[PDB]
Amino acid sequence: MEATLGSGNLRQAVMLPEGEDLNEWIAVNTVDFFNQINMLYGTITEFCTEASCPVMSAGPRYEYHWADGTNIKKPIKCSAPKYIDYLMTWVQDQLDDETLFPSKIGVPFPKNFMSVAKTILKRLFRVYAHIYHQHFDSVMQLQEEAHLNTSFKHFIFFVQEFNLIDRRELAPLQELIEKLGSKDR
Ligand SMILES: [Zn+2]
Repeated sequence: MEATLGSGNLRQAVMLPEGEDLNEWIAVNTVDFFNQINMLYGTITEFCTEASCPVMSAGPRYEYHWADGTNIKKPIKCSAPKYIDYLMTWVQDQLDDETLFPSKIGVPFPKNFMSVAKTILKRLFRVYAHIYHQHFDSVMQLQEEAHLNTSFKHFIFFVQEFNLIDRRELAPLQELIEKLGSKDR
């Protein structure tokens, strides 16, 4: 596919820089994908409504109901816009949590960091899946497909590099994922 005009080599971009800490690298990248997705979803919010998306899905057979096991335990079957708002607000709350993503160098990453990072990442994946399945038309109208595709490719190379999401969670975009990159024959 076509990459954005300003993108670089994504396979190299996701590798852990020599001398850098793994937890910190995942933290920096996770913050970045949250921003990339926030940016992309923002461009199509007027096309993702209560009426266009009465439920959160990535194709009919993959429906998502929101729950975070703390504030909301009983899964909520809401519209995509509300589901994504719940989701992104939840991810942002984790990112702003000083005990999870330490703002001070004298504070180590918590023991459950990786687990929290993986949970964030698997959830962010769902926004890409909904966008591709329900709004690729609006993406094409804005002529921003390169941005969505490059961001998604970057995201997938990153999670594959560190095995951060299990294959099964990626089901709705597995075909696309298998097409990413290329066999050198
Ligand atoms: Zn939608």
